[PDB]
Amino acid sequence: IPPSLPQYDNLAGKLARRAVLTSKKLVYVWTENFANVKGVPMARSVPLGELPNVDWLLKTAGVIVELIVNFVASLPASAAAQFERIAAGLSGDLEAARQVHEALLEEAKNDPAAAGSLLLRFTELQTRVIALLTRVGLLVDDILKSASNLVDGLNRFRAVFGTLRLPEVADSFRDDEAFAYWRVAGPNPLLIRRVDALPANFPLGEEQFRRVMGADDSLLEAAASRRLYLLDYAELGKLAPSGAVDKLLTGTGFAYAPIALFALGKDRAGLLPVAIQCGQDPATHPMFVRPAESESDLYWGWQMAKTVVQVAEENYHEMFVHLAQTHLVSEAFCLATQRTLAPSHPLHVLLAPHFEGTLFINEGAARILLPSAGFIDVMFAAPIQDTQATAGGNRLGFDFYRGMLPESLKARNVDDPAALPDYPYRDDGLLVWNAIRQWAADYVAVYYASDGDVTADVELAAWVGEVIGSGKVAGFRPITGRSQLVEVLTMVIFTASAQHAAVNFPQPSMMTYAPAICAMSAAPAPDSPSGKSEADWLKMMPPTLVALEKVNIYHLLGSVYHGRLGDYRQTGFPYAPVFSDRRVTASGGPLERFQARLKEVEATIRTRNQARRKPYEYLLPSRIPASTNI
Ligand SMILES: CCCCCC/C=C\CCCCCCCCCC(=O)OC[C@H](COP(=O)(O)OCCN)OC(=O)CCC/C=C\CCCCCCCC
Ligand SMILES: [Fe+2]
Repeated sequence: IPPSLPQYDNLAGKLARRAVLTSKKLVYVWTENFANVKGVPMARSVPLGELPNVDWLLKTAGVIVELIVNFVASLPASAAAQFERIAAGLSGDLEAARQVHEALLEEAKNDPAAAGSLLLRFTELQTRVIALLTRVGLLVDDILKSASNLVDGLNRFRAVFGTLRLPEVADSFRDDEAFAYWRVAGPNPLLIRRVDALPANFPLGEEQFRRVMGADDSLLEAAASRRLYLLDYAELGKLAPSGAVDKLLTGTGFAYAPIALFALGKDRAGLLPVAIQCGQDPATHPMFVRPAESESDLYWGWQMAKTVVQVAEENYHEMFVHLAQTHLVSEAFCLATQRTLAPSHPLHVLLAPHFEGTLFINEGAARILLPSAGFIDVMFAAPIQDTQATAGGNRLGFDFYRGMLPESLKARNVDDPAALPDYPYRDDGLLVWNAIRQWAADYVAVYYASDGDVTADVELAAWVGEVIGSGKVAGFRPITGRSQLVEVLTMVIFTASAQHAAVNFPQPSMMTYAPAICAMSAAPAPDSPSGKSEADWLKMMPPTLVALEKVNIYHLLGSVYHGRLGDYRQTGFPYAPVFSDRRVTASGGPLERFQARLKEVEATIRTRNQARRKPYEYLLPSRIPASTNI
């Protein structure tokens, strides 16, 4: 049976669906008082049908067990003794669970007709792997309680990896061009903007600019030729505390809201860092200017200033770009969808796959990552109550329309490949955005023939109402026609899939090594550009506990690829197609066209990567999950 809009469904359909929605609303319940994320709309609890499937669980547990084994193996034999039996037991039990899963799958295959008799056993396996994860929880608590015993000046930052290979950034982090390239190809491709005139509170002058870029360049010429780009972290607010923040677990930490200027040379061959101010007030933050190789008295001040930017970057990236603007946005769309679009509504069928695992992973962020003494309280400088409030405020202020990729690119004046040629997030992102848009256009056209079909759809009206109201999605507005609906669906889908991928999957290769990036520093911003030493810079590096949590959490969160954009098949048993409607699934139809377009996009991106200075692979469709689930 094809899905239907409520105004067209037959009566038995209409009453069945309104009763289903009355039921859904008892199961999927809004709160703004979820523990550790006050003010953000959340599910009160995760319904049974929203727990992760076995396939996700085995993937996630697999990575976690690899990390446990790696940790235990890095310990001295004496310390390892406390944990070896437990670690061996987790490995063996996970393997046992894989085998149960594989047996169940082969049993279903031997008699597909009898496969419904297996569903309790499939949920029993889900329960079992979740219980395995509870045991992991207990082991993590124990490791952390014994952190003192277990846990060029940087050897401790290598040691925490065990036998995991250090990422490339461990080699290249001090390099100026590499630093600049984070701005366009790193986990946070969103903050960088063109600058036409400098902020008043960033008094970089003509003479300083020419010192760096050459006597034949100028601020005026560079600005006018679209060669100046600014990173300004003012929006971090309380994520950049004024001073020292003393915590029990990590001692004294600092973070920052700096401003940094980058420029292209006249040949536009690449972005170069020009100047950094380590906070918003120039009266208390001197100007650091890019030093020449011979200026050994400026060298370490400049390394310190870049580390200041990178501290700000982890705070901005993780709390805003990643948690607030992917995870916590998709939370709202998940809840509105289940509460207001009947399961037989075609938009429910389309969107549900894009929220698989979202409620679960988000409850995990709040319960595990955000309480006092949790990962974020360890890894991020600000008091945890300030972090929670600031991330939440950022989610609440995120404008849905202004946040769409093309609008973002335009508002920041970074949408012109002629002016800023090397911007992989922009160029690959647009390919994926546009492919999704055509799919959304095609799919909408199946079910909505007129703008009348959009305005007369009472479920869609209720959905918009809940997204605006209970969901507190800023900038969302009434949907009055088909083209608008398409732009909306494109954004909801892109957000859930590609955007999350682009800002989540860089975590292992770019964020696991604390000297290259960390959301806390152990020292104030450099007080002068001149006369700093390696020892002054080393003082900024975090306590080892920070590094230990960092390598493990960022490896995990970027190593689970579950589901794939466009596949539209269940990702757990029985792995059936999402769509039944032959208008969607037919040969040469909307779905096949979307699938084929994504492979075209993949081929284009691979071609682009052969010619890039470094490959950018996060927006390869083959590496984009349909949902935000890790
Ligand atoms: C950091 C900023 C991220 C921002 C984005 C956050 C958004 C979404 C991500 C939310 C992710 C939520 C957390 C991951 C969820 C994993 C799937 C899951 O649900 O696992 C649940 C278990 C059990 O939970 P429970 O509450 O009973 O006990 C917590 C400890 N009191 O949690 C973990 O395995 C702990 C984290 C494993 C950390 C790495 C294992 C390290 C083992 C090796 C040695 C470790 C030494 C430390
Ligand atoms: Fe994520």
